[PDB]
Amino acid sequence: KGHWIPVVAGFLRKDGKILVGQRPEGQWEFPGGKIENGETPEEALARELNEELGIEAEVGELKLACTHSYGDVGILILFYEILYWKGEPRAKHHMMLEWIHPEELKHRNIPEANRKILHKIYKALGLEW
Amino acid sequence: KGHWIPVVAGFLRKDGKILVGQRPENNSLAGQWEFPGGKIENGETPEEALARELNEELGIEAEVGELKLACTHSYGDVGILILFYEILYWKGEPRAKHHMMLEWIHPEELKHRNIPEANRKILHKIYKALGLE
Ligand SMILES: [Cl-]
Ligand SMILES: [Ho]
Ligand SMILES: [Ho]
Repeated sequence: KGHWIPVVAGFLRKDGKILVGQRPEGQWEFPGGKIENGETPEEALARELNEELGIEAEVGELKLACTHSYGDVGILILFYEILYWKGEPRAKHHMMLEWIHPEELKHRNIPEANRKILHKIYKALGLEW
Repeated sequence: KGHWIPVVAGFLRKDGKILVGQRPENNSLAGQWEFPGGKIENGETPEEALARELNEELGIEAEVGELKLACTHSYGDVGILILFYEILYWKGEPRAKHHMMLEWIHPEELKHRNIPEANRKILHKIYKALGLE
């Protein structure tokens, strides 16, 4: 077997908080989405943040990559830091957007793929857990 | 959409130089120089894939350090996603188990080497991740 879906996700950081979106009916995920053939990962992410949030984001440092399996398919998530953007994030894809202290992730319903690597996420934000 | 193939590659350094390997004689990229690494297998993390690949290609036991860069290649309807990791620490000295030949080069000389067409197009990003230019 050998099937894979590459995904980009943004860590939008502001005032010590991180932006998280509630999946449509709800788990809380980092905004972003799938990489389309022909796009760089940074292009994909700028596009998805524009599509989901309506912002024009500067894609910053590549922080982390993780793999997870959904049985028949492999998922590869690339996590990029976003420190600068134009526009305000609006919930045009998610039922709810929320700024949270990274600490809250420990007690929010996030995808099990994100929960299993939460230690890596905090390290990737330069935080201790 | 098409299909995606995730790939890992490692930056190993020697007194400023960087390790490249020349693809073997009946290879799809026979004669061309690349960073060591290979495909991620199902179930494994990119770091697990890279440590395995480095042992199988170089005969070394390496620790996988910081993720430095991710790049995409398109070959028609197939996409390649390459993750480049810094490799600071390993046991042993790389030997040509897979490649025709190994060489430690000055990273700035990468552009003058016979490198894969796809690798050339991402060279500016590789320089930036290596701390050059
Ligand atoms: Cl997510
Ligand atoms: Ho999207
Ligand atoms: Ho390999």
